[PDB]
Amino acid sequence: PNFVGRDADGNVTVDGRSYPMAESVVATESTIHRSMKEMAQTLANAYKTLKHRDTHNKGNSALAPITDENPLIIISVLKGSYIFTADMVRYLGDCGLPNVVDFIRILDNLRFTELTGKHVLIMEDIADTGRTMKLLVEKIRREYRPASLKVCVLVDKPGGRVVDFKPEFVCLTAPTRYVVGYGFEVNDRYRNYRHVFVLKPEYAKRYPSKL
Amino acid sequence: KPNFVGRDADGNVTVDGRSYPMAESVVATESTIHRSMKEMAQTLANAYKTLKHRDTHNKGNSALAPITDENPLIIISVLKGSYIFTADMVRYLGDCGLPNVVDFIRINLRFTELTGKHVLIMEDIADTGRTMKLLVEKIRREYRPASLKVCVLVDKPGGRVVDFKPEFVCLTAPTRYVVGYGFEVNDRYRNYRHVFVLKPEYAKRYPSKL
Ligand SMILES: Nc1nc2c(ncn2C[C@@H](COCCP(=O)(O)O)OCCP(=O)(O)O)c(=O)[nH]1
Ligand SMILES: Nc1nc2c(ncn2C[C@@H](COCCP(=O)(O)O)OCCP(=O)(O)O)c(=O)[nH]1
Ligand SMILES: [Mg+2]
Repeated sequence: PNFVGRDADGNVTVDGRSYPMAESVVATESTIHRSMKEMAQTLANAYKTLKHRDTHNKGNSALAPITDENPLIIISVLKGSYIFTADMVRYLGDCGLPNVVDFIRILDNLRFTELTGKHVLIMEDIADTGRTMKLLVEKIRREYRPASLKVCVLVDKPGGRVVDFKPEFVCLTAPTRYVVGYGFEVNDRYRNYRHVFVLKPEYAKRYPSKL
Repeated sequence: KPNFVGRDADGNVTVDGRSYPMAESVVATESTIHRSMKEMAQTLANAYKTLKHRDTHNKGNSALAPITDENPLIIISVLKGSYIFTADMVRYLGDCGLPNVVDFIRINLRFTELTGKHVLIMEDIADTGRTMKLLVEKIRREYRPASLKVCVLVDKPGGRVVDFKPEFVCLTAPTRYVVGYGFEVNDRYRNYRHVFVLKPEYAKRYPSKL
């Protein structure tokens, strides 16, 4: 239960802390985690009874269920999705969905090599124009041809989509503005904030120097 | 708040009613781990609050600059196991008001302006110490930072056979193989909210390749 207000200077405050960069709040921490917990229940319901090719015992030719021996493959997209993935896989643990996480950069390579015929779920933190995920779903499809490939996003910005891509799973929806907080950044700043805000346009270019 | 630890009808470890058949014992529950990290967030905040390092945000200011949103503390997390530890930790550092940024290394960085900066490595385990001794020596050589300290989630000082000691330690464990909360056996059990001693029978349970 977070309390959103304004300080004496007119800056947005969440639970008494001032966020001078924020214009408004998109979702407080309680809203974000309430969404991810229901999302984990949704994913678990969508994947628990499924079957895919057994990479555990290479000698078995029948298709195996999703267990700790043949878990769900989760591809987290660096950089901003690591906080989202961290909370998410623990929620999937609560719903008892066995899973494994490998990371990719948008480019640093995957290290998993047994994706063919496997159920695969990519976890990105935002879809805006839809380009980044359209290229990623096409690349993974042709390099590995999994059994299923689906996208779960923390934040969908539908109003700014240019290509035609939809995430199968969406935690939050956001307005067509630049957001920061909880993985979203401005030159890596505000990534560790526990809520998602709309950034003041005056702050969009405040840290131009390269890290 | 505190997690309840017991045993089920078959002697398996239970935490809050959920059974963990691969576990031998519980090193630390989620609440113990989070109380520790929250106290480390205070400790790190007191250590870096008043420091100063090179001003890269305004390269025309030859004077040193405090740790701000313009020149934050550089934090290097190592992948993969330490990403969950890092995710919780940076948020705790947010509550303690310590401005920081995180880039990841695996054993490739993308940050390059580390010289004259305060840098802190986030790792989940220090046992023999070889992996961390190699990293600090290589970063001091290729970056010449102002300071370079190490914060680890679990320290196993009975296992060290090489000269290295982390300046910041959340938990101290015996010389045993742990799984849970970042720690794994062939990428399993990473997402469990607690840290368990692994049964030696489960050590070679998933030999196949991912
Ligand atoms: N911080 C922030 N970044 C945004 C946003 N929208 C797009 N981006 C850029 C981008 C966010 O990823 C860059 C941040 P990174 O994870 O640290 O590399 O989203 C891709 C949009 P696409 O699906 O049209 O390809 C936003 O609202 N806030
Ligand atoms: N799961 C698990 N792995 C352990 C453990 N100890 C060392 N390792 C291996 C290792 C960490 O494993 C790396 C695997 P990743 O983090 O998933 O990429 O730690 C080396 C410590 P040292 O070089 O200072 O001696 C342990 O207790 N549990
Ligand atoms: Mg490790």
